[PDB]
Order: sequence, then C-alpha cells, then structure tokens
Amino acid sequence: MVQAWYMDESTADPRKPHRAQPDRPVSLEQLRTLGVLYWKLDADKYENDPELEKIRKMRNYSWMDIITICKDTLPNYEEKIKMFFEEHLHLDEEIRYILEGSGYFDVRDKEDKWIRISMEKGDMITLPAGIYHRFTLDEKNYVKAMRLFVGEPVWTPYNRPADHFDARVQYMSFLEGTA
Ligand code: NI
Repeated sequence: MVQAWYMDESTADPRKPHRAQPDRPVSLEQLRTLGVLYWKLDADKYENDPELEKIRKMRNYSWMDIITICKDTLPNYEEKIKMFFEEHLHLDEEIRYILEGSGYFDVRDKEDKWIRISMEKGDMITLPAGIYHRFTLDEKNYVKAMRLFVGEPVWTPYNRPADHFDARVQYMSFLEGTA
C-alpha cells in the first residue's frame, strides 16, 4: 500500500525518510482533499496496458514520455536534482507513473506542513496545478518514471513564492471545498 507521512523537523539529507515522531501517517483520502490522486498499476505492462489506457482516456493524458534519473545516464544530473527539490508549482497537472525504482514527492497540506509521499514501482500520482511540491530520490538513488501530460507538455516550475498565478488562485479555491 502506498505510504505517505508528515515529515520531521530536520533539514539535512533530503533522501532519508524524515518520518515525524511519533509516526503521523497520511491516508489516500487525506491526499484527495489536497487534490492529489493515485492509481496502482502493473508497471511491467506499461508498454501495453489497458488499465493505464483507461486512466489516460479518462483524464485526457494524451502525451507521455519516460525519464530515468540516474547519476550516470541523466544529463546535467546534479543541477536537475537540485532543481527538482526546490519547492515549486506548475500551471498544469504533474503526472508521474513509476516504472522502476522509487522516490519522494513532498506536498504542502492545508496548513502548509510538508507531507512526504513514497512512490514505488507501479504507483501513479497526479499533483494538481497550483500545489506546492518538490521531488527527491530516496536512498536507493534511482527512479524510472513515465511523465504524462494533458496535451503538449510545458515543464516550467515556478519556485515559491508563486502566489500570483491563476492556477494557484484556483487551487486555493478548490481547497476551500474539500474536507
Ligand atoms: Ni514539479
């Protein structure tokens, strides 16, 4: 089962689990109140999976590619890794389906406290436009992820503060409507 938790107060070593003590787990239902949605798939089948196709058609995920984050293969690795972990938002959904390996997507809750989401092979997530978030590898230091997009992609991050954007305003309005 996909795991998420409130983070501790240490600012060192982003790749460690950083579980708050005592444990404060976060449920998929609480994540939905933040607009964060999740599906579980068989990642071995990703090249030809009717279940993935059902989600892509439902959600209008008409575009995809594959990215591999590995200290060796990935160009500008050190710079990209730093960028990924900077708190930012996008004006579009951020949709990621983990094909191999694992990593952490952190999101702000309604009180602007960090929640860490542990994503592993088979896990698919969408972070809504406007949500403040960041990504890091975990201590296994490897992930292969499918990126999906509603139409032709724009990857631009806006590092916090980015509060003026319509996407952020609309997201804040969405938050008023959930539990
Ligand atoms: Ni992002």
